[PDB]
Amino acid sequence: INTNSLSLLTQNNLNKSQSALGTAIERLSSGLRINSAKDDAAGQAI
Amino acid sequence: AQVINTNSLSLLTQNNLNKSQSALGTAIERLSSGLRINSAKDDAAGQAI
Repeated sequence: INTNSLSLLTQNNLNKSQSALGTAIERLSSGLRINSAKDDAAGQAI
Repeated sequence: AQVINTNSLSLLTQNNLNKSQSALGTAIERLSSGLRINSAKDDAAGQAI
């Protein structure tokens, strides 16, 4: 065995978690639910 | 509801306070001047007659 495929799996999960973490921090900082275009276009326009 | 960007209740109260101030000022001016009419606003026919 050259590599721990389960370690690679864990890395994927790590990024998965971090993305939502960063999103929550974004919203906390801005005091808003929407900070970018790809949050909700209809909400932004309205 | 846990948001800070704008505190709705505050503005609501501000509107009510502005209403109160307008009414209070009108009433105090009426009392002080002793009339009912201090401007064209009060009564058109009243002023004319």
